[PDB]
Amino acid sequence: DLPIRNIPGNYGLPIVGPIKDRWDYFYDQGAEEFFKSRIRKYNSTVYRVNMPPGAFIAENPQVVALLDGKSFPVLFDVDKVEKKDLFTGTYMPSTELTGGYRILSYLDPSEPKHEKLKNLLFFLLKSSRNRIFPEFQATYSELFDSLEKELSLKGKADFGGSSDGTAFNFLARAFYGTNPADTKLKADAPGLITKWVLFNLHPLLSIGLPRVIEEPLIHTFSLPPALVKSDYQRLYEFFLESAGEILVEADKLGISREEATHNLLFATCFNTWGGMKILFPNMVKRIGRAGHQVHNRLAEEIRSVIKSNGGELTMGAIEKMELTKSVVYECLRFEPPVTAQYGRAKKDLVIESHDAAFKVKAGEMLYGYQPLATRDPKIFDRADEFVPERFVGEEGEKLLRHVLWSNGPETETPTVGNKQCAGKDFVVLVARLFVIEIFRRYDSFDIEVGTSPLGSSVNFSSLRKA
Ligand code: HEM
Ligand SMILES: CC/C=C\C[C@H](O)/C=C/C=C\CCCCCCCC(=O)O
Ligand SMILES: CCCCCCCC
Repeated sequence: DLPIRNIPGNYGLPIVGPIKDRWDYFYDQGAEEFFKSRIRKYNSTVYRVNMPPGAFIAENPQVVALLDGKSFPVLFDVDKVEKKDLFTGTYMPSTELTGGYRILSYLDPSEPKHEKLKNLLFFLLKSSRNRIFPEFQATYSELFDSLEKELSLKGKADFGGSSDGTAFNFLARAFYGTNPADTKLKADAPGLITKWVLFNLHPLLSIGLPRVIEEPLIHTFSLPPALVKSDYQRLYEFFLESAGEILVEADKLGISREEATHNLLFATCFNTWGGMKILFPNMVKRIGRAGHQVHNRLAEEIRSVIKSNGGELTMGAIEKMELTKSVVYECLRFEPPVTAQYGRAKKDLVIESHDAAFKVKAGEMLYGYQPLATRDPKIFDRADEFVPERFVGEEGEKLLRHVLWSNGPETETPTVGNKQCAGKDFVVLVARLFVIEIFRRYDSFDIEVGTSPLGSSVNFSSLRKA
């Protein structure tokens, strides 16, 4: 059996310990090296560390970090960890940002509204099923048209600053049968959502500014919710007016129209659009780096399969696209779009890692940095390599139990009883549709890459048409 080890690490002095750790995290090391350097110092993938934001935003920055794929899954076990008000970590954004409600993402499964609200989203997703393919194909076709246009003008085409509009338009049309162009939102939604998301997440992000500016401006106190209330109201009225069919189901589930609307707004703008804002540019980055031979192989598979399917893209056709499925899973393994999962121990726990076990007391905040679980070399071979074909075949597919992007194993299903992403199957579907739309159109592409507060900044520098 595993030896019991004392959890190494410490929190430094009051005030200055957490500040120095925050500087390492944001500025002097960056998140990955912040965690890896301490794995090396402590010779442990489980240790005590301060997490941002601390300061006057979070009451208590002290966590136990789980940084391997054996210990990490404790964070999924709702009998071991409480998942209340910790969606964003050791602080929670003001409910003033969300209509006065504690939104689904912050609710522990022990709360009755968790079941009701998650069921509402499951319905939203199921009811959209026959709109997803045609609306994705129409909206993303327009995006690539615009990218070709921009490339012809500038010699490069900024992906993110067009793809954010495309994502919102797609979601509005697929979920609500509503084109934002036909509404008072016009083309404003991305800007509105970006500002509102910033008011929620600024304690966790760097914008690029020098630390002397950023630290007092976004890392010490919460930005005032009052400043984004009118923008939020524009979004709220769009959802109230557009989500009629879904609101009928909300009524049947016993959810108030107001609560349902705030939750639909959040699920659409924050969970879905925000998650896509991170995922899609990251996918372009990793697939771009994979090189033209991989591009050509994806193009060959995708086009051949669609031809075999009489030109009709369907769920069943996608199941034949083995390399495509595997590439999407590898993007999610290599670069989890959301790196930070938290859980508060409900009771005393014994947490097993690879070489030792650790005891934590009820009330301790557990934290996992997902990339270190999903690139754990004791679980995955070639762990730090992007391997397009990793999940192809019976043996490859077994490894999906260790892909954790959704806050649970990829082999598991989100339920009203767990805190796994309500949109798990939707995300994997639209990520596949994204790769499919790229390679039905292009043989290969080249990219330029930069940093972004969320995800990656990506430009196309070449789009080689079929
Ligand atoms: C690429 C896009 C997405 C990404 C990267 C993503 C990622 C995640 C992650 C990591 C969590 C766990 C949060 C935690 O730490 O507790 C989560 C939860 C959640 N996500 Fe997703 N998500 C995406 C899309 C969606 C979609 C399409 C929906 C629509 C239903 C959705 C709804 C939710 C909800 C409601 C939760 C909380 C679940 C609960 O309370 O049981 N997300 N998501
Ligand atoms: C813009 C919101 C990003 C994703 C939405 C998704 O449904 C899950 C969110 C999960 C937790 C909320 C905090 C997101 C921080 C994302 C950037 C920092 C990190 O990757 O840890
Ligand atoms: C980076 C913080 C800026 C806050 C924006 C306020 C807009 C009125």
